[PDB]
Amino acid sequence: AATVDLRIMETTDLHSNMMDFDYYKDAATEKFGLVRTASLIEQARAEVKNSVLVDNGDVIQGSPLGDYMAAKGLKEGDVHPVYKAMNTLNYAVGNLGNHEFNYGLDFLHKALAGAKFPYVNANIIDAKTGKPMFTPYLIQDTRVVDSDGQIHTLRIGYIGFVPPQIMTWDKANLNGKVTVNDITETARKYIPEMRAKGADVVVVVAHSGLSADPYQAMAENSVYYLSQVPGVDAIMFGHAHAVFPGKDFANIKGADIAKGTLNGVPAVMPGMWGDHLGVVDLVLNNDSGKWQVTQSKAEARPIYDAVAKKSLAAEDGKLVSVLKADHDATREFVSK
Ligand SMILES: [Mn+2]
Ligand SMILES: [Mn+2]
Repeated sequence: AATVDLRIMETTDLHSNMMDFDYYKDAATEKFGLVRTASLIEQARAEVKNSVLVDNGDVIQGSPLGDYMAAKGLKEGDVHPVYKAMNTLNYAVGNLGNHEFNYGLDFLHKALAGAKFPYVNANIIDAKTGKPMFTPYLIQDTRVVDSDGQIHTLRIGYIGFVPPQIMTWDKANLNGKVTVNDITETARKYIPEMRAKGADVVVVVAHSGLSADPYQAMAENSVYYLSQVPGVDAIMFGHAHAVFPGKDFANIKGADIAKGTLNGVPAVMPGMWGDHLGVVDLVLNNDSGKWQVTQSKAEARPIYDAVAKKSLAAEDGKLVSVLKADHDATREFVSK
């Protein structure tokens, strides 16, 4: 009769903002940057015994560092600066966002190969074979400790999703090479497979926003429908660049903004560019023979207090150090 606490943390829509630096203003900021969101990560890890960290994608594109690296290109064996940073943070898994496709599939494969953590995506299919182009889900053996100090191997399943709209947004890069299936339909079909293979917890990492529209296949923003799929234990999301739980979502049926649940499922969307860290806390109990979630909550933790005008997250010294060369090159690139 063990009780386990599990914390799941999430970065989303970093958009290659590794540095807390605005290259157009050519000046530092306290408002965004992974180097600051890393302080929120370290703090959240220290508050608990058991934790895991995921990235929700839209990470290799969308700021000058990204622009610089796209223009520079990647040769075989190169490590993209976002992974130079993220490889030090012990991510459990990465998910693909729509902007990961903006520079073509070759560029993407080379970029992902530099990550020292696995990537998932379940809904993109190789047009040549009918096989998922990527690993659709990961079941990861995770060492955890219960409330009595007893150690267990928890089998945590992670499954990732991208908007089907990449077929439009990146038509030139993707047309004839891949197709993309409906998010909810893909979740419904894989979750039973994952449970049959021994997943104890199922973590959806969805690069997709939240909408109250009635379900329709190929919906870009599918988090509502995901929250109704049996066996979903948590939803780590993004794409919308908004904050959940939060007031923007007060009018959605089954959204408990105080708890951070959507139809009883903990869910979090931590804004954009590293300006929040997503934090889901689950309570698990195995006294029925299976691990079951008995309590859950979620919040998005800001790096900056907007009312009080103060930072809540220091600039991480070591990451700045790792990024130094690429930061200078980025300053170079923007001036040229
Ligand atoms: Mn985005
Ligand atoms: Mn996006």
